[PDB]
Amino acid sequence: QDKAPSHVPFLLIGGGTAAFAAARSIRARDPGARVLIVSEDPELPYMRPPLSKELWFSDDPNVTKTLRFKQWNGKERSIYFQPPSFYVSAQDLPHIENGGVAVLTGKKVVQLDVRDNMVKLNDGSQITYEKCLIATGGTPRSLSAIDRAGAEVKSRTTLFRKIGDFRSLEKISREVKSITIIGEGFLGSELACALGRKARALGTEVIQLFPEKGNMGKILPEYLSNWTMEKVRREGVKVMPNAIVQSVGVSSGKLLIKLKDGRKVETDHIVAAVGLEPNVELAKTGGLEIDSDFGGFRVNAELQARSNIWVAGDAACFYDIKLGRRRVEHHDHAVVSGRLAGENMTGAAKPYWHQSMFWSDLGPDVGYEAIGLVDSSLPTVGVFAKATAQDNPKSATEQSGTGIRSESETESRASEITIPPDYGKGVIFYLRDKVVVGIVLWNIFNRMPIARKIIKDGEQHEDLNEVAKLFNIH
Ligand SMILES: Cc1cc2nc3c(=O)[nH]c(=O)nc-3n(C[C@H](O)[C@H](O)[C@H](O)COP(=O)(O)OP(=O)(O)OC[C@H]3O[C@@H](n4cnc5c(N)ncnc54)[C@H](O)[C@@H]3O)c2cc1C
Repeated sequence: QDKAPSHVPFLLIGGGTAAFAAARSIRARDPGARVLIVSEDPELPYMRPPLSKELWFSDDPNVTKTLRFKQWNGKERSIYFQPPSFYVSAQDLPHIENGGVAVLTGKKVVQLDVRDNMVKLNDGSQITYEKCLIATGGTPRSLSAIDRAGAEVKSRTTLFRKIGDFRSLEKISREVKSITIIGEGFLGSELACALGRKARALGTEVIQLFPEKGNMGKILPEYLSNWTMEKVRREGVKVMPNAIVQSVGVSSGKLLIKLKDGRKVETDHIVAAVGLEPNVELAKTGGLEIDSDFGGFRVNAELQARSNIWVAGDAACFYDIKLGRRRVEHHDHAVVSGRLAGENMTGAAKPYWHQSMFWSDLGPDVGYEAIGLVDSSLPTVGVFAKATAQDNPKSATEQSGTGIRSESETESRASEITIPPDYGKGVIFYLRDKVVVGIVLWNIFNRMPIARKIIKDGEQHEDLNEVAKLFNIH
C-alpha cells in the first residue's frame, strides 16, 4: 500500500510546509492531479511554529502523543496540515479515480537525474516524474565547539527542528536540573521562554547564552534587544550575553561550557539554535546551481531551477523584488512560494513578487513581526508607545481565531497609506538614504499590509514619526 509508484505526474521532494501548499495548489488547479510527496520523516506534513511555542504551554501530559495544542485563545488545533485520511495511498495513486495526494513517509530522495526526469530513493526505488518541486527545507547548523568535542557531548546536544526534537527536549525538561540554550535568535529565545516557564514549576534552571549584547541582537536595535533580554530574565531564565564559546566538555557527568571571558557554565543538556543551511544535497547529482553567498537552490522569477523543476520554501534562493538574491526562513514564504510553485506547475507562469513576513511570539504576551531587510547594523528609527490591552499575541489570536500570524495579517499590501491628521510596543524602520527597506513591529498586529506598502513604494520619508502613526503609534 505504501509501495513507491514507478511514475508520478507531480513529484514533491520533502513533506513540509512548502510541499503541502504546493500539493493543495496543484489539486485546486487540476482536480484530477496525481501528486506524490516523498518525506524522509515518519510524519505526515505538519507546521513548525507550535513546536517552540503553544506545544510547551500545555498541562496535558499526552501532548507529546497527540500533538494537538491549544492556541493562545484556548482553541485546539492539530500540528498536521490535514487529517491523515485526506491522503490517498501511494499504491492507489497512479490509477485511483480522480487522483489525489499521497505521501511516502520514511523515504529520502538521494539522487536527482534531471535529463532523465528520475529520482532514486534511499531504498533504491526509482520514480520518474513530469514536474518536480524541491521543497527540502534546511539542515540546522551545528556549533563548532560541539563538533570538536566528540560523541558524548554531541549526544547531549539538541538541534531543535522537528516533532522528534520537541519530544526529546520536553522529556529532558522534565528530567534534568539545567538546560542551556546557545543562540540569541528568535527560536532560541522562544525556547528560552518555553523551557523557562516549565522550569519555574519544577524549580529547575534554564540558561540562554550567546555572543551578542542581547536577544536577537543581529536584528533588533539595542533598546528592544535589551528589553527582550529583560523579558526573558523575567521568566526566570539566566541570560548570558557577550558569551563567546571556546569549548564544551564533560566534567564528572555534567556538560562544561568554557567561555572566552573565563566563565564556565555547568549544565545537563545543550540546545543549539544558531540557524540553518538549505538542504541542497540533491544539487550535486542534479547539476543544479546553488548560491554560494546565501545558500539554497538558485531559481528564476517563476521559482524554476529547470524547465520542469521548481524550488520553494527554505531551500530556495529566490530573487527578491526589492533586495535581490535572498533566502528566508519564514512560514509565510513557505506557504506562498509553495502555492505559487504549484500554480506554475499547472501552467500559471506567474512571478514571485511576494514580500514574505516573519513573526515570533515569546508566549501569549509578547510578539514581533518583521518584513524586508532587518539588520541591526543598518541605520534605524524606532518609534515606541505604551501598549494597549489588544497589543499582544493572545489578543491577536482571539480576534483572528488563529495563532499562525501570516494567516491573520493576510498576504496583501495596503492600497493606500494616508497619514492620519513604560513603552510596550512600537515600530522600527530600517533605512537606506531615507528609504525604508525593512520594518520590525513590536506588539503591533494587523498592520503588516501597511508595512509592505511602505517598503514596496520605496519613497523617501522626511518624518518617520508621522509614518509611525499608520501603526497607531502616537
Ligand atoms: C521550531 C520552529 C519554529 C518556527 N517558528 C516560526 C514562526 O513562528 N514564524 C515563522 O515565520 N517561521 C517559523 N519557522 C520557520 C518555518 O517553520 C519554516 O520556514 C518552514 O518550515 C519552511 O518550510 P519548508 O517546506 O521549506 O521546509 P520544512 O517544513 O523544513 O520541510 C522540508 C521537509 O523535507 C524533508 N526532506 C529534506 N530533504 C529531503 C529528501 N531528500 N527527501 C525527502 N525528504 C526530505 C525534511 O525532513 C522536512 O521534513 C519555524 C521553524 C521551526 C523549526
